[PDB]
Amino acid sequence: SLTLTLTGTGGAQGVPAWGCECAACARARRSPQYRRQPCSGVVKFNDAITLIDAGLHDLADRWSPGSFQQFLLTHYHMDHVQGLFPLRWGVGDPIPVYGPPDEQGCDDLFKHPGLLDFSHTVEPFVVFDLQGLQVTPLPLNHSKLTFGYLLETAHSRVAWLSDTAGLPEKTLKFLRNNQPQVMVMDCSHPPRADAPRNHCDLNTVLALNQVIRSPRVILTHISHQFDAWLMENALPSGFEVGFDGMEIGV
Amino acid sequence: SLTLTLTGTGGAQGVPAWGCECAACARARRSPQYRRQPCSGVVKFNDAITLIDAGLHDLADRWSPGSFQQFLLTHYHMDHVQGLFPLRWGVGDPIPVYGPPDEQGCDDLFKHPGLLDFSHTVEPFVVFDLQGLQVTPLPLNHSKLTFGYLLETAHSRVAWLSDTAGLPEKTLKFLRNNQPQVMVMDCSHPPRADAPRNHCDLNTVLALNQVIRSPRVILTHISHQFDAWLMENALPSGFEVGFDGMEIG
Ligand SMILES: [Mn+2]
Ligand SMILES: [Mn+2]
Ligand SMILES: [Mn+2]
Ligand SMILES: [Mn+2]
Ligand SMILES: [Zn+2]
Ligand SMILES: [Zn+2]
Repeated sequence: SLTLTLTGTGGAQGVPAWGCECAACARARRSPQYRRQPCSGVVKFNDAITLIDAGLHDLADRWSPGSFQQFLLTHYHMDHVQGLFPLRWGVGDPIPVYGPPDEQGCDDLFKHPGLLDFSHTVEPFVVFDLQGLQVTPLPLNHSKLTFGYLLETAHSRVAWLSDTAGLPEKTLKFLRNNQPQVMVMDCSHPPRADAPRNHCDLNTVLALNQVIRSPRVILTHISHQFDAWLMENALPSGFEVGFDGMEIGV
Repeated sequence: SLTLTLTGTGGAQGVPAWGCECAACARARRSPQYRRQPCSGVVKFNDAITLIDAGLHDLADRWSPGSFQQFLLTHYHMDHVQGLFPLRWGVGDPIPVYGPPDEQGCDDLFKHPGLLDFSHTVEPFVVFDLQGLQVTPLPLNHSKLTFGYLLETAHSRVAWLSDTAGLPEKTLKFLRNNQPQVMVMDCSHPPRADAPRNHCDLNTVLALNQVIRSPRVILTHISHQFDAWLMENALPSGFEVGFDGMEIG
């Protein structure tokens, strides 16, 4: 059993954006299911649990020390690690934190890590094992050193690709050659005439999947402007928008 | 009219500390009214609202843009500013942020401030005015550049002093000479010998008030160990422990 739950599907600004009265933000206030907390996921493989990123601010209420096996981080932007701060001073055994070899980290996490063990840095395209789950780091195109991950068990493959703007060539080629059955993909922006710098727009994602050919692409890291667009425009077949609490099977 | 609310009365670790099952933490799990969120406050002077620090994670739910007048920051440790991150990308007019002239800030706040305006730096012992409220920055003893504040109206004087270990001489003397009727004070630890380095213990706060003689000292920034101690020991007359949500008029 490999499942993935999207615990947050937004960016740093979130939905609702603070004070915004656009159609998407008003909807999320009225109907909480449309709120989007910071982009993050929970992988359950057999008994083992991996927390992909740590942008939620209530992890300490969702989990106890030892109730999950490790963190897997994409990068050290605040919206992906701010949730580690209420955890580090906890009581319990060390908690492994797997992620890119970013030498600075975020604020004083590295200098004062508490129960978090950041020594578990990983390498592009070098597979590691999480309680049987095969994980491959994939370099992404972003303003910080950022890895996405291929997660594989028994030839079932899921790709976690946030945050990124149009994939590096080696990563694109690897994904084409290791076709994911499901790809969770940063698509912050509605379709644009130009590819944005740090996060994909819809047109970029469509272009990428013409090469990768994943049969199920789930868009995440959704901005309020993209939600507004989605309220009036349909996605093409094969693409769906993620939402907080979405459960993904294989 | 002047009201002060202690919206958070804990430190970075909080109460309950994650995974801790000591008497204080277990109590705070059974009864959330004993939880302590990061040290922060709200000052209301007539209609004007100042948010002191921004350690709470849900300011975006408590407030809308324009519903308060400014932030007043003591220092840029993460547990005092982490709540600004969910706000900066909002929709609204610029929000003044008053605070010490820390050149670095925290993470990328200064480079990418969004609606936050960090240009409102303040100076030790130089009074400034917030909608009629007279505010004096007071240097504190802490690992980052940190100011506490005297808040003064025609008849009332309240000091907000966190985070700090002891007080620098000029600040101590200023407080003795401008005796606060209420002093909200960092007291992270139960009575110790000696120090501590970055946050007061109870013996240090007692020593400071031997000089300042404020008639009402409210302890904040309380660690779980100090809470556990308080479950079994009384404080002297004139000292009380803050709680999240406590209102002071
Ligand atoms: Mn990022
Ligand atoms: Mn992001
Ligand atoms: Mn503090
Ligand atoms: Mn501090
Ligand atoms: Zn909006
Ligand atoms: Zn405890």
